[PDB]
Amino acid sequence: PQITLWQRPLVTIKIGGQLKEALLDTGADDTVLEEMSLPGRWKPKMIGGIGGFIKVRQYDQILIEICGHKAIGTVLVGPTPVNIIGRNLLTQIGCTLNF
Amino acid sequence: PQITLWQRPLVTIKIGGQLKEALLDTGADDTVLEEMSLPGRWKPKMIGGIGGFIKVRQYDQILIEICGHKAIGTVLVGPTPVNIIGRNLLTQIGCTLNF
Ligand SMILES: CC(C)CN(C[C@@H](O)[C@H](Cc1ccccc1)NC(=O)O[C@H]1CO[C@H]2OCC[C@H]21)S(=O)(=O)c1ccc(C(N)=O)cc1
Repeated sequence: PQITLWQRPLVTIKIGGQLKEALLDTGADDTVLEEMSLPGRWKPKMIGGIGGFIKVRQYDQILIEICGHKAIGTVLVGPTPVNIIGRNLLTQIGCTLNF
Repeated sequence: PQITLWQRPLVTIKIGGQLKEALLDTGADDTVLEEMSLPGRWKPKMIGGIGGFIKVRQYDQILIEICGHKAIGTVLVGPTPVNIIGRNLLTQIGCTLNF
């Protein structure tokens, strides 16, 4: 799809067998999801954004279907206010910015 | 232009007579720039992101040229780690997401 930006670019994702909504976020390097149950082992990490930092669990090689496009990569899990799909996954689904 | 997302989508902006680089950020509702000198009146606001909230100064009707495309809108100024161009301005320069 082409998506205009008059509203938040929210899409449905399927991850770890669960359905969620997440924001297509070109300002995020990596994908960050609110606390949820995920299969893997994981590694502790810190990520920083606008108002400081949060602690996340880093899960590698996780499958996500983003509007019915499959991608596999790193997902960070933690106390983000919003599920964010970052460039690490956007590149796999062929997402570009056009102006 | 069309912009792929293998690297951060940084563009040059001209604002307040100054040249800066900023991230085209579909995950941001509003535009947030690091501390800089801007002409005019402004109103205190707080905005929240990944790790909490920062206090910003809200400037309305500010002119920005983003890759040589002119837009006028709200610009928030404050301790963001990176200059961010948000959807409030992305819509004016005709920016879309495509996959
Ligand atoms: C500040 C940018 C450069 C990085 N962020 C991505 C942004 O798009 C971030 C995504 C987001 C976070 C919290 C709530 C809602 C949206 N946008 C965001 O901070 O936007 C600000 C300004 O505009 C406002 O609307 C949304 C909340 C407000 S981030 O903090 O969420 C982030 C940081 C690090 C990483 C990482 N290590 O991969 C991933 C994402």
